[PDB]
Amino acid sequence: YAQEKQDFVQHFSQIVRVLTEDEMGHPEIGDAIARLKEVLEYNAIGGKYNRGLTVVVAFRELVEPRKQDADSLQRAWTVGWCVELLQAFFLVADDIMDSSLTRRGQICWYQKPGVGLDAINDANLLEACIYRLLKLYCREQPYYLNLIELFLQSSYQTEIGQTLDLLTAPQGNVDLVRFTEKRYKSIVKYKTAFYSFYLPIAAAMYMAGIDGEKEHANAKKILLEMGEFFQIQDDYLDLFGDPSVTGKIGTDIQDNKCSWLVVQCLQRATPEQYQILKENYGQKEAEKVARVKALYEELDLPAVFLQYEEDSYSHIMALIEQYAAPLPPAVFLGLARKIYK
Amino acid sequence: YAQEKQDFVQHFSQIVRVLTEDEMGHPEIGDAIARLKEVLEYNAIGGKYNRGLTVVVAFRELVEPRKQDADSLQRAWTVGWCVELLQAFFLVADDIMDSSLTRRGQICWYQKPGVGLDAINDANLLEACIYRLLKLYCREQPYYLNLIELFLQSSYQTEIGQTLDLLTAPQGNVDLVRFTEKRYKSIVKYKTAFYSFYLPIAAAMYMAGIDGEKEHANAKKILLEMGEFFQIQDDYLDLFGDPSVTGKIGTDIQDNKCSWLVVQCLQRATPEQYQILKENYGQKEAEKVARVKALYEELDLPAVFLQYEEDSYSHIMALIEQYAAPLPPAVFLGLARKIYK
Ligand SMILES: O=C(O)Cn1c(C(=O)O)cc2ccc3ccccc3c21
Ligand SMILES: O=C(O)Cn1c(C(=O)O)cc2ccc3ccccc3c21
Repeated sequence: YAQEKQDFVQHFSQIVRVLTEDEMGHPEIGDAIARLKEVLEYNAIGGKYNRGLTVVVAFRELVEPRKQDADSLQRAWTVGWCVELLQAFFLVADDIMDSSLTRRGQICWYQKPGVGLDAINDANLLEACIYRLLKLYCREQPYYLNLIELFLQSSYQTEIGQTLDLLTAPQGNVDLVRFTEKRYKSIVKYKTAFYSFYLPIAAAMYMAGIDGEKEHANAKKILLEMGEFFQIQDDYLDLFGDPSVTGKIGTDIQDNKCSWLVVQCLQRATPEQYQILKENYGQKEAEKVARVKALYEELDLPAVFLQYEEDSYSHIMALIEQYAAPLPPAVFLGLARKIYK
Repeated sequence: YAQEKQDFVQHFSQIVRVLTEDEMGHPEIGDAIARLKEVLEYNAIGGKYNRGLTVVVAFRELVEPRKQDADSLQRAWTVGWCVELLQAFFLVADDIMDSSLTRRGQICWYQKPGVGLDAINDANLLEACIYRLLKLYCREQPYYLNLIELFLQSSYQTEIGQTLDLLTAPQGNVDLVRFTEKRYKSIVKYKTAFYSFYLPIAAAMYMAGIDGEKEHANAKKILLEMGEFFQIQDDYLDLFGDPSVTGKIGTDIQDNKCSWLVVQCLQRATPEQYQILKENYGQKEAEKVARVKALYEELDLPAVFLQYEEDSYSHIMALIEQYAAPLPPAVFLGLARKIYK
């Protein structure tokens, strides 16, 4: 897998070439295109590329190898990068909205000297680049319109999710009462699971000619569920994670996030435990956050997670058995294996 | 005309109804949809509606009246409102980027208590609403894909323009040297003229079945030129405008805008006039701005505008004669009449 991830990053350079070149018939806009190039190179590079890579892996497993000519695979590479650009667009914008300082250990684009709120237009350009690529590489393909609509629906759903999330954790408002499990699962589904798990596989499906509404509804049932586990596990690792094997240290408590952990804690917790979480959930002081962390362990949450994970794992297998056909189960199982590890 | 503008605003209420109702099968997202409703009603209402209205006017003049059934006209109403939503999206975002205080005399959405930078996601939702409407009302139409692509290209071109503009007038940097006429016309074309004049007419064209590349290239030649005059005249009225008949007072000098006025001034101006504009172009003090205003009149700019306008007017007529056919010239002349007045 981590060999294919090399050929994927490899293609970025062509993606950039093809995008930063309508200045050919239009030298007028050269300065703008140069900024676009810089936006792409700062923001589309430096993550794990797993979503876009999933398009390519899925594509191979879905389409005949004798159908996999140089051009087909080229479009697979481009659509996966389209997923990554959709992500880069969300992240640049999300970083501004919640005033983050760093992303991928690195300085947030909007925080760089001389960028600031201009990053809002930068973010929008990242979104537009998706549709320029699709038209450049897929205009003639029969699934063309399908992919445009899929990308657009994924944008809209993520944005609804971001809204839900922003209503839910108004930065400057610690109201633990709106952190229900039902609102949690609703936020994970729209803001994270649709574009992170359904979109990549759906894209490869359409590219492989599988446009059937039932097949997508079935692939969606599996992927949304995998997405829900993914975020739940991420909320768990944020805190109890091993900061060495993860990649950074977590701050969900220090940000009043509607984390899975805190939904669980509140779902339990005597009314004294209620009002001591309602006391430390937000501040930057390591004494106050480690207090809640403690209250979590005291409620055995890490245990109820480890139970949840095993239950979640058997549920997803039951889902693959039931709803994978006639797609090769490998397409879902390859994913499950990498998320649940 | 100002009777049709009534039936257009009238339709907004249905637009909102149809948009704020996927919560039907999805009560989970109710709070998000309510925020969307509030975003639409604050931001899509309160301007002059001329761009969207142009779609409808153009549609009637392009398609047979016996082809104009209740459903056709319904889609015309929706696509025009789609233009308005594309605009509301740009404006909400542009207001944040240059820290404006008011828009349409009213408080900028992002400046309202409790909104702030969340308006970035709000802006994106406005954009997404375009494509939800197009799919809801035009999915089955043969020009469906054409309109998606037209809206997407209009987004991308406006965004390139906004980039060009932001590179050009770095708020915090008064370098009068990058205010060339060529950079000016390049900024007006991408950021303003494509979506303001080409998009509305192009949309009606596609809806009326006129998808021919040459016809659009010809309609584009006229409309881009009309757009250039529109912005140039707007830059002129910003300052020398009569604040009573305009609608508000101008600030282009107080903002270091790459205005037509200042491009002209610099294109003239002895090197003492160079360095006194290079002295007052930006500050808020009414003494320093009225200084430049004076320097403008001293260079007779208002005269060279009045010459420019007449020349521009005959040029556009020559363009309509040449490039309108086989479209009814009324479609372009109705526009010209309202802009040049
Ligand atoms: O990259 C991540 O954010 C998490 N992740 C990891 C990881 O390195 O932890 C592996 C892996 C594999 C496939 C994925 C598909 C969609 C979304 C995330 C994925 C993913
Ligand atoms: O609304 C405006 O910003 C300027 N304007 C006016 C005005 O009331 O000044 C009339 C009018 C008519 C058609 C238009 C088409 C596209 C863009 C702007 C238009 C427009």
